[PDB]
Amino acid sequence: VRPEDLGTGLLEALLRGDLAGAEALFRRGLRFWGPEGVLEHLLLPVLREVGEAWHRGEIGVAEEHLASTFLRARLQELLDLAGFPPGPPVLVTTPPGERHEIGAMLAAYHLRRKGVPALYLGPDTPLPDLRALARRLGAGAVVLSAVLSEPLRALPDGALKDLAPRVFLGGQGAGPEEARRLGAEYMEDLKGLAEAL
Amino acid sequence: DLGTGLLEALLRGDLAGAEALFRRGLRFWGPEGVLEHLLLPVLREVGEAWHRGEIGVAEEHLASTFLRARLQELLDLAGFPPGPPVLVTTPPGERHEIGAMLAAYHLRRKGVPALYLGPDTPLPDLRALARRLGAGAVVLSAVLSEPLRALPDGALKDLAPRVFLGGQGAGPEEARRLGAEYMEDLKGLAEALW
Amino acid sequence: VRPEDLGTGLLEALLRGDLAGAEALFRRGLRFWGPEGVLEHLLLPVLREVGEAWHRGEIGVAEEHLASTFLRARLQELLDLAGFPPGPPVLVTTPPGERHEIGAMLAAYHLRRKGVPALYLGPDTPLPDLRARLGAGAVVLSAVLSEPLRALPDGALKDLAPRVFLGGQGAGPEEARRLGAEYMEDLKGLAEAL
Amino acid sequence: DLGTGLLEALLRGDLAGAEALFRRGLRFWGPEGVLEHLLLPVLREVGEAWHRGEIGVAEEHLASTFLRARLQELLDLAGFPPGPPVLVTTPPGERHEIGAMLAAYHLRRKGVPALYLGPDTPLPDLRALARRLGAGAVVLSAVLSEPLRALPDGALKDLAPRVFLGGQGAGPEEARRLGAEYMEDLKGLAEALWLPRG
Ligand code: B12
Ligand code: B12
Ligand code: B12
Ligand code: B12
Ligand SMILES: C[C@H]1O[C@@H](n2cnc3c(N)ncnc32)[C@H](O)[C@@H]1O
Ligand SMILES: C[C@H]1O[C@@H](n2cnc3c(N)ncnc32)[C@H](O)[C@@H]1O
Ligand SMILES: C[C@H]1O[C@@H](n2cnc3c(N)ncnc32)[C@H](O)[C@@H]1O
Ligand SMILES: C[C@H]1O[C@@H](n2cnc3c(N)ncnc32)[C@H](O)[C@@H]1O
Ligand SMILES: [Br-]
Ligand SMILES: [Br-]
Ligand SMILES: [Br-]
Repeated sequence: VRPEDLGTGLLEALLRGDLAGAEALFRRGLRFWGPEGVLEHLLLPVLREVGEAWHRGEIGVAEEHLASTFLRARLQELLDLAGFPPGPPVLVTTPPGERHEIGAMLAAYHLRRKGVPALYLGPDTPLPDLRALARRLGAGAVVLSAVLSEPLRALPDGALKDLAPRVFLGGQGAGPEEARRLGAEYMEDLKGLAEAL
Repeated sequence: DLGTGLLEALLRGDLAGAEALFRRGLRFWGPEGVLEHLLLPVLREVGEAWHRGEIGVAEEHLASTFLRARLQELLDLAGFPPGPPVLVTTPPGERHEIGAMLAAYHLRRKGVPALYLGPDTPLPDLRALARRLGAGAVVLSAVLSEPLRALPDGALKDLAPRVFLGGQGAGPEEARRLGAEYMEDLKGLAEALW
Repeated sequence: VRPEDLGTGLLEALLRGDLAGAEALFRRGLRFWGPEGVLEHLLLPVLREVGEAWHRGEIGVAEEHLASTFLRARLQELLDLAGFPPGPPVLVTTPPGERHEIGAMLAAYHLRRKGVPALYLGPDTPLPDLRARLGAGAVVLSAVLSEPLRALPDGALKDLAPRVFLGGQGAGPEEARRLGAEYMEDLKGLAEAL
Repeated sequence: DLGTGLLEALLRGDLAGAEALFRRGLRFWGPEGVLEHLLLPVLREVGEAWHRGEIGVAEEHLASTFLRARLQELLDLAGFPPGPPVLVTTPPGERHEIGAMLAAYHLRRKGVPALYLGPDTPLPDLRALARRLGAGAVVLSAVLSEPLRALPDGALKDLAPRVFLGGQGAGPEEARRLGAEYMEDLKGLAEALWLPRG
């Protein structure tokens, strides 16, 4: 399989329920593109296409679920293989009501690859609870991934302002004006996140 | 006590310590054993501690997310046998997924190709995937009762030739109403296939 | 294959030239023991046994080569998957004359897993040329044989970088003292010491 | 010119930058292309720069170790097919291993189960392993000439049913003396093996 066909190959393996084949195709991508590269060039395009195919009525919700669950497992595997250094953690989650978690996982992964102790909480964390954990662990930052815009629109002005000494917001659902309204620093690029600390 | 030590390591954000304690459990008890003796008691205690106001939601999230990662690793270690799959998920509105993962694990350990979908699958979509994969069975984990109560009579009937329902949120009467076979314990689930 | 049989399984796979089987068994070990664990419980015992079988005349050099080369590849894979943080590097190598490199790779791996920017140079680096300017906060050396250390004059390791660590089967506290390095018994204690 | 950028990143100890430049090369040139356009020219230049005293041994080590790791990844990506293996190594006393790895890589790309042993294998031990595994061939990379000169006439002839020799340290006359089939080009290796000796 040529690299430019890995995405279709992987989606086709998943849609036939061939998890073993899908795992082999993902590892090929990992070896060809490298860790960050396989996420950019294989995991993300496949998930985007799964969303588009669902939207057009070509696949159902259970096919997306199968694929997303598989790809989340592949990223979790990579995350655990990255280093987890000592020192004040960075808490990584999604806003209340945001159930798309893979962006947050990606952010945690990019941070850990640069030696940052990113604690991935899972998605959908109430802000008082997030603030309390950050305070208790002496967390240097909180990072939020917003895939949809609506969970941010549901938050009052300044809702993110005091969660931790630094609060970063990114993802397709976020922009600079909404970050400003909510009292977070907007970050477009996962690359720029490690630098900013 | 490994369970208390694991929860304490998680609550300090000591992922390295937590992973070391989990691996000790795994080496001592083995795969099935670590679930029964460590993973499940910790999750139960996390729930109880949250309910009593002793821990917050972010602490439960960290612990649950960690343990889900460990169980996913055990799912991959059990392997995914060949042949017509058994689809495993949770009812629409059920966001507790670890029960479903557990069921998939126990089935895989008995050589059954349990394909874990993730949680919260609309029934028409689940039916369609079962049909497209020629799935011999569907298995649902219900942790809460409310998602089952929201479903129409007979809604689980014929998702596949065999449809199994278990978890704390399920009981025999609700399974009957919904057209599923009720399974009390994971032990009975593997048997009901083999 | 059960965890207790992974070591003999892996060695058997390697000795029959079954690299695909060997890779699968190594990954099983990785998933069961975790990254540091698979190195301690699978890579190291297999390599020890390879050495013992060679020394007793039971296997030839080509068989050891095959196994060592494979296991070095597996560790390099894990090393590249670990984070490589910014900041002043720690250079990792072996003394002049020391061609056993896997200990050094292990040291670099343990450091990277704790967020230390361990630059693995490969083995067998002339003490002068190791004067790599890059602002290295430390140098770490793995000694497998004792003879390459014995060949060095007193204090030969003293000022390679602000801190100089020495460990491995070929090193002890007295030899580290004579050469002017800090002795480290455990890979675990290496990251802490920084 | 990716080559100069890669070498400069490595000499700064910027592993992340070096890996990013290597991956760009992979995406532009593909697997065989990145070897020809990036890995090989960089190693050659590292050798020349050391020989002239421009870089030290630690710098060469850093670069060689990095590129060996990248090639090992490509070996695994090419896959290891089933069937009688081809053993790939270097002569006794030859510690340069990357040529052997290249040969294994080109064989695997053509579906040949090239089992890379690592470098520096005693001949009787190599012969014994080839015989025990029913290997169809042995392939040797000679970077230096001196390890070949040390060998007696015909030393390579019966290591396996077919024995191939190449690398900068080998030439046709030395291959003839040693009883190996000489190969210049890595691309021609799978072809040569698939056809009879003659
Ligand atoms: C899988 C998935 C789901 C799964 C998620 C499973 C899980 N995570 O456990 C589930 C089933 C939960 C789901 C639910 C729904 N989803 Co959905 N789904 C997706 C899908 C297919 C992939 C999601 C994914 O992981 N993408 C990868 C994402 C993270 O990458 P990315 O967004 O391109 O982000 C890049 C950058 O943003 C950056 N980044 C991300 N986070 C951060 C953070 C920081 C700090 C930084 C610096 C950078 C950064 O990283 C990426 C690298 O380029 C997408 C398709 C898509 N185009 O995204 C939809 C999609 C997001 N979903 C969509 C919809 C409509 C829904 C539902 C409303 C459907 C419904 N009716 O129930 C619900 C909403 C639930 C909720 N409240 O959140 C729409 C949203 C469209 C919109 N915004 O209007 C999409 C786009 C599909 C579509 N084409 O219509 N979904
Ligand atoms: C982790 C967790 C969450 C996480 C789950 C994350 C995830 N991705 O899975 C999140 C944050 C999403 C969550 C959300 C909520 N949850 Co919650 N949470 C839990 C917790 C702590 C663990 C869940 C778990 O994994 N259990 C798996 C194991 C531990 O459950 P078990 O009882 O041992 O299951 C056994 C059997 O049922 C069997 N089994 C399970 N499934 C199946 C299937 C078959 C076929 C068979 C044969 C057997 C079988 O296997 C197990 C061992 O035998 C529990 C505590 C608990 N006691 O379960 C609550 C708990 C289930 N949650 C609870 C509540 C109230 C909530 C929320 C309403 C909170 C809120 N206000 O938002 C929401 C509802 C979300 C939803 N719509 O589903 C309550 C429910 C009480 C009730 N029924 O009224 C609990 C019990 C906590 C408590 N003590 O109060 N939760
Ligand atoms: C593979 C191997 C080789 C390979 C190495 C390939 C490569 N690395 O590129 C090659 C073929 C080159 C080789 C050559 C030789 N080797 Co050799 N070989 C081995 C073997 C089988 C495995 C080595 C290995 O990688 N071990 C795995 C590592 C991870 O284990 P460890 O190194 O015990 O490390 C542990 C600790 O020391 C610690 N650690 C290691 N480094 C550091 C550093 C720090 C800072 C810290 C804190 C901890 C630490 O971490 C590890 C986890 O516990 C061993 C057998 C054995 N018992 O070690 C011999 C062995 C070491 N070799 C041996 C010999 C004799 C030779 C040769 C002399 C043989 C020859 N005549 O050619 C040469 C010498 C070459 C030279 N160095 O000059 C003997 C040495 C006996 C002795 N005590 O004197 C051994 C023990 C075999 C035996 N006889 O049983 N060898
Ligand atoms: C890195 C390196 C080392 C490393 C090896 C690391 C490892 N592999 O584990 C180490 C540190 C061991 C090393 C040490 C030494 N080496 Co050195 N180094 C190199 C270097 C830069 C790369 C070697 C390499 O990877 N070659 C692969 C590629 C780059 O070579 P190539 O010419 O493109 O090869 C092509 C063909 O030959 C073909 N090919 C190769 N094998 C085969 C096999 C078959 C069957 C086929 C068909 C084709 C084929 O494929 C390639 C592309 O087409 C070369 C420089 C060079 N080769 O130009 C030297 C070089 C070979 N080393 C040299 C020297 C001087 C030494 C030392 C003697 C230094 C010393 N005093 O210690 C030692 C000797 C070690 C030994 N006993 O072998 C000199 C050799 C001079 C000479 N006498 O001929 C070189 C040429 C450097 C130089 N320019 O001065 N070296
Ligand atoms: C964005 C993703 O959300 C999933 N999706 C759409 N509707 C639902 C629902 N009711 N329940 C669960 N998941 C849903 C689809 O599979 C889509 O691809
Ligand atoms: C059952 C689990 O649900 C979690 N939980 C309770 N309330 C919420 C909420 N609003 N958002 C997310 N998770 C919540 C708690 O952590 C509890 O432990
Ligand atoms: C410690 C390891 O060194 C290897 N070893 C022993 N003698 C040689 C030699 N002449 N050439 C290469 N490797 C050798 C053996 O395979 C042993 O296992
Ligand atoms: C061919 C390569 O061999 C390396 N080289 C030269 N001398 C030594 C030595 N004493 N020890 C290790 N490597 C050495 C140089 O770095 C050169 O680039
Ligand atoms: Br996961
Ligand atoms: Br390697
Ligand atoms: Br390839």
